Amino acid sequence: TQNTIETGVGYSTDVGPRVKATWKKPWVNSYGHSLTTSTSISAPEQTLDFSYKMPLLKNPLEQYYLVQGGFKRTDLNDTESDSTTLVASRYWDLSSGWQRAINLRWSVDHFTQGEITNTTMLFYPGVVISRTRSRGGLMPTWGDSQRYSIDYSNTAWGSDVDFSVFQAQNVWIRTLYDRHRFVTRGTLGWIETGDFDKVPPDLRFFAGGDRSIRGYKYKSIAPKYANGDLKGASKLITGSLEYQYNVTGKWWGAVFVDSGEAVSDIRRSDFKTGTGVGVRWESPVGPIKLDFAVPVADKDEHGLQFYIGLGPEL
Repeated sequence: TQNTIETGVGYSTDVGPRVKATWKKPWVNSYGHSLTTSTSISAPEQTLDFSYKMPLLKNPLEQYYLVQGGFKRTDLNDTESDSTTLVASRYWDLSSGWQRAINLRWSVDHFTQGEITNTTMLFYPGVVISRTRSRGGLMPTWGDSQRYSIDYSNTAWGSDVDFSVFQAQNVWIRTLYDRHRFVTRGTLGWIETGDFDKVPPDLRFFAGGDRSIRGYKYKSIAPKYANGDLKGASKLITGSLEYQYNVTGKWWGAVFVDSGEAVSDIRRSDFKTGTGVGVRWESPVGPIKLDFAVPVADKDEHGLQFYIGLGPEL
C-alpha cells in the first residue's frame, strides 16, 4: 500500500501521558525515494520531524542519502527550548548488519537553562556506526543493539561553538532455558567543550528516567548552578540489569536495577541508583510493560515512579 500510520502511546508518573505517531510514505516516485513524517507529544517535550530517503542507483538497498528535518519544543525541569534541526546524511548499510553514516547537521536553538539564556546556531559533521539484531519476534528471545557516534563542531566553518561529542550505547537480550530472559543496558556520553554554556540543553547530558535510571525523574540528575537550577553535565554513564521470568503463558514478571551518573568532573562521581519490579505481557500488538521503581539509598529522593507503555526494549 502507499501510506502507513504507526502509533504508540505511553504513561509515566514523571512525564505523564505520551503519544507518538508516524506517517510513512514508502514510495513517492519511481526513483525509489520515500518519506516519513513523525510526531511525539508529552507535557514536557513536543517534536515534529520529517525524513526523506533517496536510494542510490549503484547498490540501492545498501546505500542511500537521508534528509531529516525537525522542530522541537521543551519544557522540562529548568530547561526551556525552541529547536530546529536539518540533517544531510550518507548511509552505508551492510547485510553484515552494520549501518555506517556520515552526518552534516544544522541547528538553531533558543533556550533557557536555569538563568542562562542563549541562541546557538550549530553546523557540524559526524559519524555513526550502529547495528540492531534480534531473533524470536517482537519480544526477542535474543538480540542486541549498539550505536556509537562522534560529532565535531568547529568555529572555522561557521559553527558557534567548538565541541566534541562521543556517544556509546549497548542493549543486550539473552534467554536461558526459554524462561529466564535477561535485558542488559549500557550508555556512555562525553562532550568536550570550553563553552558549555552556549551548548543547547539537547546536547548536554542529564540522567534519570525510563531507560536511564528508573525511579528518578526524567532528566533530573546533573550538575547545578550556584542558584540550584539544573545546569546539565558534560559526562554521562548509565546502566541497567533486568531479569525476567516467564510466569505463565505470555506473562512475565521482571526485577531490575538501574544506576548511573551525570557529572561534569568525572573525578567527582555522584552515582544515583534505582530499583523495582514489573510485568511484561506479549500482547498481540507487541510487548506491553509495566514498571514500579523507587530510588535506592537516597536522602532527598523517595517516592514510587511507575511506567506503562509499548516498549521497543532494544
